[PDB]
Amino acid sequence: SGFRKMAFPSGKVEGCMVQVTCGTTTLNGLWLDDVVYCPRHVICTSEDMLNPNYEDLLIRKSNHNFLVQAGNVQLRVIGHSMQNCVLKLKVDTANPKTPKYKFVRIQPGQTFSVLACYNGSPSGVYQCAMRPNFTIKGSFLNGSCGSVGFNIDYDCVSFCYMHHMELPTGVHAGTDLEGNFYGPFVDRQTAQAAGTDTTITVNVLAWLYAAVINGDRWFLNRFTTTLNDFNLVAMKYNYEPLTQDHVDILGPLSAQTGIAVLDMCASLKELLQNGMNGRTILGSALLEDEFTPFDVVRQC
Amino acid sequence: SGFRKMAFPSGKVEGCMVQVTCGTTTLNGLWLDDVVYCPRHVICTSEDMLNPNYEDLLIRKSNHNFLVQAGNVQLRVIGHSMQNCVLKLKVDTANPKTPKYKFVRIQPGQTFSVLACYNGSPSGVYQCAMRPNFTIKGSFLNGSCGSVGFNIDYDCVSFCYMHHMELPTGVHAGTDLEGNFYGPFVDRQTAQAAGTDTTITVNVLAWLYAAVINGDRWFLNRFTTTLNDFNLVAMKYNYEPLTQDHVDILGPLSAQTGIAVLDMCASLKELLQNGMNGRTILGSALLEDEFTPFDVVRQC
Repeated sequence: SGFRKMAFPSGKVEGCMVQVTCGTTTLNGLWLDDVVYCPRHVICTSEDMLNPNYEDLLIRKSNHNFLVQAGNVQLRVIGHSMQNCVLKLKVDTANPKTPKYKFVRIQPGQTFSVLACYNGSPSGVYQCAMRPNFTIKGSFLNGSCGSVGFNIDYDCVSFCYMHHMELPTGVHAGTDLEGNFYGPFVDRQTAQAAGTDTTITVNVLAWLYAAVINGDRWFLNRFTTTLNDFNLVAMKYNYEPLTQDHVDILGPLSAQTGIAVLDMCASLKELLQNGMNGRTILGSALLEDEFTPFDVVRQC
Repeated sequence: SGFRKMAFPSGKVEGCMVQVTCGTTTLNGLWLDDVVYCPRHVICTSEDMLNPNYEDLLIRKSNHNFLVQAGNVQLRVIGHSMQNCVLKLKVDTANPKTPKYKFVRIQPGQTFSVLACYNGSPSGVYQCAMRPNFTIKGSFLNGSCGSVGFNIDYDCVSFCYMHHMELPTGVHAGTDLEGNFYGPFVDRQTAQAAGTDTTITVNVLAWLYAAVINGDRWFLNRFTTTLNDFNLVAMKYNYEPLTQDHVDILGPLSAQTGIAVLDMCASLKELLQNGMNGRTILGSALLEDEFTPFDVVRQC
């Protein structure tokens, strides 16, 4: 038993991490088949970042201006193109370590594993959730841009996130692997507002289910509530609204734990209205929301 | 920036995870060169676990009683031996994916990454700390025994933990890779007392340094204290004592943050005596102790 924030094993993505250098700027890229994907602002100097015109800047770049290194081995760039906010570098060799993969755009509230990298070599891995305001609370120093996020289904890596920037507020922003940013953000150094970071309610409920399964039960009450009554209280406390879809998703936890979802919803209300009073659930003094119901089920 | 609980990339250990079956019992083993390491209680039935005599039980086992599978490929067992609480299975092929490795016994308070596995296939990875009472608070379902813990230094995997059991209290226990258990525990199904789980003080201080570096500063006071005066308060709150060794280790964080260790010690006193009052540090309502000062430095 036990319950841990767990990332997917990173070996399959590790074999895709390379170093991309363009001028004085080095970030990471994703080498899948014969294409390297990296943040387009690899072509930016620090002063370009204030207001870059990527098409004008990219015209000044040639294939030979792009140094791509996979470990110590140098790939020959034979094409370059801009997919929205991502550069696609055609290289001369297909990655023999290309895993089976797909590119996916995940929804707010979904979780993924990040392989944080520097100079194309993997440094660490951790599990993160896509905030409702389309930011992530990651750990990214200079040079980590282009590190990717992914989920794994059996033998397939689903790439869902590539990192591009830290907003002046300290939160992190990026794109899917076709380069469309999550949220209204762009790869330019300007003040950029992140939304109210509301709480992912469905994830909180799943974690309570995880807690009940792991024997933390003190927060169970015998109350119930309705879905609309609960959601009225949820908004005041900056929680995302709960939908029937979410109730549907929690069914297996509802069925496995013998605790009806609306009973579980009622317990959360009491935690919201009364705080935890310094008690803990699964070793945390806060309601945890970076576990999806799938995360809980997989681990359980 | 940002600060996350981060595990080491798991790819190098992933390539070592195999399935070991003995009778009706299946756990994981570590295939390094031509030796597979696994928990010796793979040879136990459920009823043996109550009071196993491993030498008498192992005499009844032959090399052919041990099925070892690396993915779909079957290894030929050509020798078996018991290193304390670990079985060493000599197999007929050296793992071509054996990374550079060493076996190390870590100290209480040190952290490591766990690659949780089932049927020899990696499931997830998370960062854990060795509790002062030589347990870990992991996430281990049935079949995860033999999953290993490790740190990485450049290209070398330091194996420090192999999982053997969950104590009736829900915490987890295991061995170094020569099979000597951490703590007074044995691989038998009996009530086994874990110690008072005291808090790893040096780790708490490092995380505060991580917090100050990441801009969480509200907990800084302008007080100082002495080392003995601080430790008097620490014991009452079930914190491990702070040594000069630990002060020495925190030097770089003290030097990087401009906050003297004893000033940082004084701040912790105030958090201990006053609680956090519902405020947060690095998004946590509790003092976090599963980051060593090295963990902080690496990430920073």
